[PDB]
Formats: sequence, C-alpha cells, structure tokens
Amino acid sequence: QYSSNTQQGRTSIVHLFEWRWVDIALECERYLAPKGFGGVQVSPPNENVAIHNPFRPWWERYQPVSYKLCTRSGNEDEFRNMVTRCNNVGVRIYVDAVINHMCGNAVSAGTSSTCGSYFNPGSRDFPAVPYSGWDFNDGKCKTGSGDIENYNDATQVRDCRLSGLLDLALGKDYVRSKIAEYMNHLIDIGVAGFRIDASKHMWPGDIKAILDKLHNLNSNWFPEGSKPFIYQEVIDLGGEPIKSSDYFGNGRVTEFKYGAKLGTVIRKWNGEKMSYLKNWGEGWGFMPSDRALVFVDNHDNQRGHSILTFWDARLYKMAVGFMLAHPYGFTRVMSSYRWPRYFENGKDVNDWVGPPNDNGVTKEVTINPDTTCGNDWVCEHRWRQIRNMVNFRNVVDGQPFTNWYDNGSNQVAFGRGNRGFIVFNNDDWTFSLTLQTGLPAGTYCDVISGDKINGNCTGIKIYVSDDGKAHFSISNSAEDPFIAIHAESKL
Ligand SMILES: C[C@H]1O[C@H](O[C@H]2[C@H](O)[C@@H](O)[C@@H](O[C@H]3[C@H](O)[C@@H](O)[C@H](O)O[C@@H]3CO)O[C@@H]2CO)[C@H](O)[C@@H](O)[C@@H]1N[C@H]1C=C(CO)[C@@H](O[C@H]2O[C@H](CO)[C@@H](O[C@H]3O[C@H](C)[C@@H](N[C@H]4C=C(CO)[C@@H](O)[C@H](O)[C@H]4O)[C@H](O)[C@H]3O)[C@H](O)[C@H]2O)[C@H](O)[C@H]1O
Ligand SMILES: C[C@H]1O[C@H](O[C@H]2[C@H](O)[C@@H](O)[C@@H](O[C@H]3[C@H](O)[C@@H](O)[C@H](O)O[C@@H]3CO)O[C@@H]2CO)[C@H](O)[C@@H](O)[C@@H]1N[C@H]1C=C(CO)[C@@H](O)[C@H](O)[C@H]1O
Ligand SMILES: C[C@H]1O[C@H](O[C@H]2[C@H](O)[C@@H](O)[C@@H](O[C@H]3[C@H](O)[C@@H](O)[C@H](O)O[C@@H]3CO)O[C@@H]2CO)[C@H](O)[C@@H](O)[C@@H]1N[C@H]1C=C(CO)[C@@H](O)[C@H](O)[C@H]1O
Ligand SMILES: [Ca+2]
Ligand SMILES: [Cl-]
Repeated sequence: QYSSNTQQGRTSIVHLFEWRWVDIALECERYLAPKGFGGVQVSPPNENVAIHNPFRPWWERYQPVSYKLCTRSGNEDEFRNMVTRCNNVGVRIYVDAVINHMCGNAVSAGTSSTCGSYFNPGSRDFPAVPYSGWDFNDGKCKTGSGDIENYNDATQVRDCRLSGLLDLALGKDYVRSKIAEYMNHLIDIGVAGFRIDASKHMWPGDIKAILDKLHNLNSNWFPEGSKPFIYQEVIDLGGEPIKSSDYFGNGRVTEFKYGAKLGTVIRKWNGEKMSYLKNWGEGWGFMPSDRALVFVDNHDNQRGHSILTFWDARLYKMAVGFMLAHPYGFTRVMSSYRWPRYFENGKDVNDWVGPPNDNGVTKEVTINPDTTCGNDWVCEHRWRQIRNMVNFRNVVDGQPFTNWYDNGSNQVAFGRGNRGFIVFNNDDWTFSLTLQTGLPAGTYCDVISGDKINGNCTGIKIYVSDDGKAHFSISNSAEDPFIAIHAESKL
C-alpha cells in the first residue's frame, strides 16, 4: 500500500478537483503524460446527494447515496474511458474513497441524487447499495446528539456522526464487503489506489479489514502482485488522542503539518524564516518521509485561512516549488477552480461554491492559446513554474539533499545530488551571490522564468563554471523570486 504505482520516473499526483472524466481523459493524453505527471486524484466517482441549498456545493460529493459510478463528473462509461486512456499513456488514477459515511442525517428522502437513486436518511434507507438501519452506528455512538462533540474522545470520533453524516457500521462484515465491492469495481477498471476520506473517523482495524478484501491491481497495466496505493486523510497537528502514526499499517497518511508550517514560513509569520527550512522534514517533527503524502494546500484548506493557495499566487508558487525540490514525502499538487469569494467578518461566505457550472452542469475545461485554462478553472498544474518543478522532481529523483546555503534570514538554496539546484529570495533586499550548485559545468535554463526549447532558453540563463559554481541574482521585487535548474534544462 505504500508504493504509488506510478511509472518509474514520475513522482507527483495532481488533484483535478471536480474535473469531468472526459476532461481528465484528454488532459492525460495532451498534457499529463508528456509533462511527466505520475497520476490524478479524482473527486469521488460514486453517486451522491444533489443538494440544492446552497446550489450544488462542492461538498455534496462527500454525501454518498450509492456506489453507482454516476456523478457530475460523468457516468461509468466515461469513468472507464478515462482510466483506460490515462493508464495507456502511463498516468494513474487515484480515487477519493468516501467510505466512512452516507449522507447528512437531516437530508430529505427522495431521488435528489446524481443518478436518481432513492434514499431515505431518516429511516436509514439506501436501497441502491443496499444499506438499512442495521448498517449504521446509531446504537454504538454514546453522545447525546449522536454527532461528534469532542475530538479528545477517540471513541466518539470513530463511532459518531461527523457533522451529522450517517456513520457506517464498518465493524460489520456486510458493510466492509459492500465497500470492498465498490473499491474492487474501481480497481478492476484500472485505478492505481485511493485517497481514503475521513480516515480519522474510522478505526484503523476496520480500514484494514476492508483493505484485506481488495484485489491486486489490474494485471494488464500493473505487474503481478501490485497493491493499491493507499493514502489516508488524517488531520493531525498534535494535541489529539488520534495520531497519524495509528494509520501506518494501512498505507501512507496526509501530513497536514506540512503545508501549515510551510505557509507560515513563506508568509514570514510568527517569526518564521526560510533559513529554518534547512532541517525540513522529520526535523520539523513530521511523520517519516516514506509515509507522508505532502501538499501545500488541499480542496478543504484552500477555503480557510493561513494556508497558501492560488489566491496568493507569488508566495504559492515558491512554496510549491520548495516542496517539489525537497526529497521529503510523496507530493500532491492541487488544481483548483476560481469561485466568487465574498468575505463577511473575515469569513468566505461562498466557500461552499461548486465548480464552474451552467445551471448545475459542470463546465468543460477549455484550454487557452497560451496553454492556461478558461471557464474559471485555475489549472495550477499548467502554471509554468509548477509544471516545470513537477519535472524537476522527476529529474532529481533519488538524489540526496545537499549543498544547502542560507543568509540566516530568508535567502536559501539547496541541491539534489548532481542533478538539480534551486535558489530562493524571500527577504526584502536583493539576493546576489555565487553559489556551489553541485552541477556539471554548463548553461542551464531557469525553468521557473522560462523553458528549454530546442537549444535555447525562453527565460533566465544560469552559467555553471567548471567547479560547479554559478552566480545568482534575484531582486526582492521579482515576480517569481526563485530560480531552479536541473540536468534536463542544460543546453
Ligand atoms: C473537513 C474535515 O473535517 C474534519 O476535520 C477536523 C479535524 O479532524 C480536526 O482535527 C480539526 O482540525 C482543525 C484544527 O482544530 C485547527 O486548530 C487547525 O488549525 O485546523 C484544522 C482544520 O484544518 O477540525 C477539522 C474541521 O472540523 C475531518 O476530520 C476531515 O476528515 C474533513 N475532511 C474531509 C471529510 C469530509 C466528509 O466527507 C469532507 O467534508 C466536506 O463535506 C461535508 C459533507 O457534505 C461538508 O459538510 C456539510 O454537510 C454537513 C451535513 C453539514 N452539517 C450540519 C448539519 C447538521 C444537522 O444534521 C449538524 O449536525 C451539523 O453540526 C451541521 O454542521 C455541514 O454544515 C456542511 O458544510 C463539509 O463542510 C465539507 O468540508 C471533506 O471535504 C474531506 O476532505
Ligand atoms: C520539532 C519542531 O519543529 C518545528 O519547529 C521549528 C520552528 O518552528 C522553527 O522556528 C525553527 O526553530 C528554531 C530552530 O530549530 C533553530 O535551529 C533556530 O536557530 O531557531 C529557530 C527558532 O527561532 O525550526 C524548528 C525545527 O528545527 C515545528 O514548528 C515545531 O512545532 C516542532 N516541535 C514539536 C516538538 C515538540 C517536542 O518538544 C513539541 O513541543 C511539539 O508538540 C511539536 O510540534
Ligand atoms: C503557462 C503560464 O503559467 C504562468 O502563469 C500563471 C501565473 O504565474 C500565476 O500567477 C497565475 O496568474 C494569475 C494572477 O495571479 C492574477 O494576477 C490574474 O488575475 O490571473 C492570473 C491568471 O490569468 O496564473 C497564470 C496561469 O493562468 C506563467 O507566469 C506564464 O508566463 C505562463 N505562460 C507562458 C508559458 C508558456 C509555456 O511554458 C506559453 O505556453 C505561454 O504562451 C506563456 O505566456
Ligand atoms: Ca465513523
Ligand atoms: Cl486530503
């Protein structure tokens, strides 16, 4: 469960949040394959509640109605088509598995669902599965409300309703088997693994029991005996009885400390500075690198405070670039849509807004002439600075963190063996200095400011001399105050 199952030399997943299956299929072929992306995390592919108040929120997809592969992203045919076309060009699909719960307990009965399935929350009736009253934790939960009230009580965190979401009885072999049936359907289609939603709200032993029932990966694309990559969503910043480490038996775990601390550093908040990143990773009290799934922001926390997002583009690019250059963890890049933010007493009252849509119909991802996206899709994964850093990570794969420099403040650099070097200026004055890069002598294209195309650079050029040294100059007023060069950006 710890191996991503990506093609050799492909080291990142991108979350194509709320993207339609047809758009993902095309993206694999036209972009992700040739740009060396490892895979795609997809929104939940299973039927959910169509919520009309407010209007089709992104979070409706986290309220299951059945395991029918029928959503605003598309149907089962489209989903199969996407996985096949993606695997055929060496790009993997990872499913957002919502298996802790069904929908909100107070949702109205009926067929207000993305595949028209009937369901009745009040009577605990989900006949498209089927689930019935016996398949939920109503009787196991010991809180007065039936919901989670206190995170300092590990038992209710697992046995009670997360914000009133009906809590599946994962201790029952029947419930485990219905979930495994769904996950096995996806595996056989060709899915390479799973993001396990709300992992904290499940007993590690119940997750294990479900995983024990899973097939090996599809033997047309994957070597014999391949297991799904598992990365479990557990938010653990400390201070709670449940720990990320409790889930290590099942696979990797999201390291939420990662983006929280890096954002704080890059914003220069709380007295933090980039020079402190010299011992980044386990030195910052993070989980072991071989279990961490890392990211600057995710679909939840990009809607809250302190986290860096595409809204803070300049600092965001640096943070994502630092992450992609650094060997700690397995990296996931966010890909978002814009929504009509509106702040009222410091809260975004429109943080619920679903993907770009015309009366609830998801808009296609259009591609502009300059390779950016239209229709309000942000496409961070297509931003030159990020896309090129995704390749940087591939090129330097397996090389050691080395040649660290800092000015004691916010001017830092480091290399990856003899294959890549990166330089950051986050201070309020100019970074002008000759540094040991660890690289062979040559002219290198800065892949942040530009591209190598045939035999020239479209941006900055760095000149590495015979002793591996090169001069860097980065103004503090630079639009992208960082430079990165690697073995494949050499002229
Ligand atoms: C979203 C996230 O929530 C949980 O995370 C906890 C975390 O475990 C805690 O440690 C802690 O963390 C804080 C920490 O304390 C801070 O100090 C630190 O700085 O920041 C962190 C936060 O980053 O708090 C957080 C937040 O509570 C889960 O542990 C985690 O798994 C969650 N992420 C997941 C899971 C889900 C669930 O599938 C997805 O959730 C999203 O979708 C749901 C469902 O649609 C949506 O909720 C909506 O629907 C509800 C039914 C509704 N409820 C109301 C109705 C009631 C009547 O029945 C009431 O009973 C109830 O109380 C009402 O609130 C919600 O209002 C409505 O919004 C979620 O909002 C949405 O996020 C995530 O996307 C997925 O990634
Ligand atoms: C282990 C520790 O890691 C992180 O701490 C960072 C600091 O946030 C950062 O400012 C910097 O701290 C000093 C640095 O170590 C030192 O070399 C430099 O000269 O001065 C810096 C402060 O001015 O670097 C450290 C990591 O080296 C996290 O932010 C911390 O939360 C984290 N602490 C841990 C460890 C313990 C055990 O004592 C608990 O207190 C806490 O629960 C846990 O999170
Ligand atoms: C492909 C493209 O990537 C990069 O562009 C990013 C910005 O760097 C990023 O900050 C963000 O810009 C938004 C900005 O923050 C805000 O002021 C404004 O309201 O909205 C902007 C988006 O419209 O997003 C864009 C991408 O959408 C580079 O900075 C661009 O130079 C880069 N274009 C290049 C690169 C290539 C090939 O690598 C060519 O295809 C393209 O023609 C060329 O212009
Ligand atoms: Ca639960
Ligand atoms: Cl996540």
